[PDB]
Amino acid sequence: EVETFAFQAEIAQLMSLIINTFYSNKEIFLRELISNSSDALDKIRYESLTDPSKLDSGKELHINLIPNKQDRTLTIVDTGIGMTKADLINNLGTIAKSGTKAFMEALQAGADISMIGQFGVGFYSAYLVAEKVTVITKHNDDEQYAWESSAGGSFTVRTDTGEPMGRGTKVILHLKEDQTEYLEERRIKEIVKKHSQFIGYPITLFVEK
Ligand SMILES: NC(=O)CCCSc1nc(N)nc(-c2c(Cl)cc3c4c(cccc24)COC3)n1
Repeated sequence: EVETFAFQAEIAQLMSLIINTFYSNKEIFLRELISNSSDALDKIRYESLTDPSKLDSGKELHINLIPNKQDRTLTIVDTGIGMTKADLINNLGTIAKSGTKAFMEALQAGADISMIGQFGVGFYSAYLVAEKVTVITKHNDDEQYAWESSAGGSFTVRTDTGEPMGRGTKVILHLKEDQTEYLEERRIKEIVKKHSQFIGYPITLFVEK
């Protein structure tokens, strides 16, 4: 069963701005997804202090970067808190706690797209480089779910079976044809060193077979 939803109007507008604005400094998408993964790891770390059983789904707190040249995908995986089905729809489909409104106003008043992470919507910078984004997530309180969107104002949610994660979130970027530099080991290393060198969890860059 696949459920299809419309993004809240302002999120669709935000996504269109990211896709259509001429803006060359696209590499910042990676810092933004790593920062979200770091935040999700801080959350599970904190919850586990009072309830150690929340780590029964995995004690390791880390971030993995997985390029795949054959599939033309870059995946950012974390063992963070993850999202229930309700969290997934709310967080990715609506303004929720984000600064979506402030960001679009800021862009009209001198801000630039690299400042997206100051507004709680850094995830959407994935659309600078990806034609489609799939988000696989597993929270201790729910089953595993797959969210997906190629923009256009809609997204889908379905249960995800056959490749269960212990806990966390996997953001799969189906790269645009002209954005394959983000699959190169040297490029990813350069971006991590430039923008994510102080993250408080191990970031492992996988090698291709
Ligand atoms: N940090 C927390 O309090 C837990 C948030 C849920 S777990 C999580 N993990 C990662 N890697 N990413 C997200 C995540 C995604 Cl995928 C996408 C969006 C998010 C937004 C805010 C916070 C987290 C996210 C708003 O913009 C959309 N959420």
